[PDB]
Amino acid sequence: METIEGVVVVGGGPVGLLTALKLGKAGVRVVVLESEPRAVAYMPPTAAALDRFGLLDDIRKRAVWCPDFAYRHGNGELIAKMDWAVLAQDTDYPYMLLLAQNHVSNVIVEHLRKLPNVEIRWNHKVEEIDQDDDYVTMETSGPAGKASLRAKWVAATDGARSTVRGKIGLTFDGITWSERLVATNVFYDFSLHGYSRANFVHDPVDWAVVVQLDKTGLWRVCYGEDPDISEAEVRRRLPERFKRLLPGAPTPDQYRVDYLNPYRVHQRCAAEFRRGRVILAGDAAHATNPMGGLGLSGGVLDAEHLAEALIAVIKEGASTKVLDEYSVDRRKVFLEFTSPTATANFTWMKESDPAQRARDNAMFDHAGKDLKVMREILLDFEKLNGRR
Repeated sequence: METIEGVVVVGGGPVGLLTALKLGKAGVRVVVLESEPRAVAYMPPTAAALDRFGLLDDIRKRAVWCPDFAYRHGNGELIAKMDWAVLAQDTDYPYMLLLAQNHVSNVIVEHLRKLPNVEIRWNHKVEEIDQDDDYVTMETSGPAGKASLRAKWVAATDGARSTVRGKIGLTFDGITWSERLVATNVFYDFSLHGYSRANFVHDPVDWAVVVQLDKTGLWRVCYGEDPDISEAEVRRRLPERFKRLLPGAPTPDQYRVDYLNPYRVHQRCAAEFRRGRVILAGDAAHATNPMGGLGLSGGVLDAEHLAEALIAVIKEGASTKVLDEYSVDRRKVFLEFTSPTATANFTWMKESDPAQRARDNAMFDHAGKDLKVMREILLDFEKLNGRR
């Protein structure tokens, strides 16, 4: 029985990798267990956190620089443009960065690879987990077969229920399923037709998120479709849907669909973010409305705080009260800011009452024209920091 006098991080998404990164940089011994939707937008407080991790330069080189985001009607007409530059006196990072999760993960891997105290186990999954007073014990399956592992502390970061999160007996509350969404990746020059790099389209039927994924010119278009039909019928309907979702009403030859996936997600929030020596972060702890949550995962600031707390315990002899302050603070951010904001944004996006829509359009229009009010709204993202 291999024993790790340090931390085991289960899940090699960005949140897991970041957690390992900051731990590893402080000398803590870390073993990451990676195994097999995606979050792609970084707001200013998140960019500030990435600078502290030392990752912002390498990320800025790959990311799509996004100075503004737009609200639009279903005919593509502009409702309001929010310009991050209005924050140039408030932050060193007055912009949004857009990048697909896999590219972010590859950057973070290159930095971990310079830390000999950090080891990554590819495609190792956690089949069983339990703890006692001293250690967390895990049963793992990898390409080598079954094996056993124990660690002082475990940080679980992965969303599936089959993983650690649904094996330590935590309550999950706020559980709501989504309607049927379709995520597509498209090669279409949206910007040639007046779109911004990130766009919220507000329409009772043809609402959508349109946001750029990487520097190849691939874009993500998320929209709603009838939940009763087969995946085959979804694909058959797309051409006709794109005549409205894409500006200029293109015909099939003007664009290329690289990926198409219907899906549904559960919102949820764990009752407590820690159970003994196991601590949750990111997608293992909570999930926000998928369609209103752009830039609101909280994953990066989760990871920063979690690693700061574990360093204090392991390297500095602090009591585990810091791990409890972590749980309370991040859970407050989700409950009182992130979740409600994502739910409000989605409610505005799909409103069907013509009188409420006009009230909503006037509000966005005004936020777009009065730069002081645009400023106030954009500054609200600083609540991702919580009270730390």
